[PDB]
Amino acid sequence: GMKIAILGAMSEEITPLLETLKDYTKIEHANNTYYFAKYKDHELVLAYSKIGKVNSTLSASVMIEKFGAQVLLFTGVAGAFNPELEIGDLLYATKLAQYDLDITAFGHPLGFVPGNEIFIKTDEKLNNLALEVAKELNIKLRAGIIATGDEFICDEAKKAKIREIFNADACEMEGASVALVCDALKVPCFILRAMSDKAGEKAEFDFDEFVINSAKISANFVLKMCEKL
Amino acid sequence: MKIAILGAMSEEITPLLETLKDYTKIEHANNTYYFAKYKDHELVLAYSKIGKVNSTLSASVMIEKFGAQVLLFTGVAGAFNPELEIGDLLYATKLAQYDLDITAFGHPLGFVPGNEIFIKTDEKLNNLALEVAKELNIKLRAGIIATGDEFICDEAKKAKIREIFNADACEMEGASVALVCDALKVPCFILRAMSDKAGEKAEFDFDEFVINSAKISANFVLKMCEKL
Ligand SMILES: CSC[C@H]1CN(Cc2c[nH]c3c(N)ncnc23)C[C@@H]1O
Ligand SMILES: CSC[C@H]1CN(Cc2c[nH]c3c(N)ncnc23)C[C@@H]1O
Repeated sequence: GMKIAILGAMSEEITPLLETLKDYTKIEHANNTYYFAKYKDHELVLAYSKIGKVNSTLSASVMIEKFGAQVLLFTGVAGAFNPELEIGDLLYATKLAQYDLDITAFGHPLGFVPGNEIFIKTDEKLNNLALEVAKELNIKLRAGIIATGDEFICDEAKKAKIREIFNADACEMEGASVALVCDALKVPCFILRAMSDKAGEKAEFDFDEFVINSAKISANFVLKMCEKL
Repeated sequence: MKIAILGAMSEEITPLLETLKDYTKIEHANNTYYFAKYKDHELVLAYSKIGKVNSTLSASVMIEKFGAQVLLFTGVAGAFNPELEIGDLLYATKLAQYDLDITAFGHPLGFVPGNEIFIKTDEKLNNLALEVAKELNIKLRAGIIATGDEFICDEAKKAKIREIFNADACEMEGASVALVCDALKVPCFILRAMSDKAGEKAEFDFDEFVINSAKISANFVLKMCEKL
């Protein structure tokens, strides 16, 4: 069977999986811990990267280049931009951009550097698998664009600008970087986020209130996807 | 030992490929990685493409896939310290990500849990650079570099980042590369030659001086390879 990596950013996003698995082997590498487990006869490597683009890029690269993961599922929470999203709602990214990658001084569009794309796509077959799981389990699942950058967004004006430029439905600090790594290394990637907040005024309070539960929702979903891989 | 030499742009690495003359290349991770022998060292070289994610990926690939045991970063930067002139060399003692921001939760700018604000480079490589600078009569300054995913060309932003971090220069790849190297237990050296002063019209100075400043930095890191 295919070797699966499951990646989140924070302990809250991955600990629910570790608790469900119960039995696993911990390996210290890249100033972090990587967890190795067998789930319903699937070989898994799991980790939380620590927050942000650099940490999540490094973890995705380690999971693939060092440990040989063949498919990568990202699980965690996000800030909702689309007004139809509520706290706890699941969104998978069809494509992702880095909103804070800015060499626009040279005439490039926001989010662009030479040699790369503005938007990185996720894997079609994995996205269709997620739609099958959502139907099976009667779980509401939305498709959308995720905007990634190294700021916790809690500002209606910033939210509005990023939504306008990229038609983004949510924001977070790891998806586009993870997707870029997977695309570069020819590994199918799936990015799932459960909303923890609405990325506006007082979003830090909502994040703290809802991160634990929203993280569990996304974590459970990706574990169910593993069963179809 | 196996040595990685990494830049962000073609201009930062092509001067080394011209000097080395003979090299092989492998296509991997949506990039090209170059391989050559130099003074009893296998070198692996690349330009990452611009910014934090691209440079993180290349550093990780060079170490995890191609087995680099030391990494030298070479390229250009925007000067913040008023004593720096275009063309001057600066090596980083430590670096921060000025645009890594979870300050809503009370943390300082540049901090996320599990990491520190500043990431250090390797003391022994830095001391080797001082020896090379002494030997070659090259002026070399030590300082703090602030890294982020924006080209800085605004006097107010320059001043803010300089004040918060006491940064001597800015760029878009150093802190990320240094973090990867530190995490993977690989000694890292970050060298930059100034291409601009990161204020008004910095985009025009950058275009004018990138080629020459890139050559200055490149030459220096190759001289370091002789003493390793
Ligand atoms: C403690 S920093 C937030 C952590 C959880 N992440 C996802 C996220 C939820 N709400 C967000 C928002 N308003 N702005 C940016 N990111 C997010 C990213 C980071 O790992
Ligand atoms: C075409 S984008 C600029 C490329 C060269 N870089 C170093 C650099 C020089 N001057 C800088 C400045 N004012 N602001 C940020 N970065 C730099 C980073 C990027 O690879």
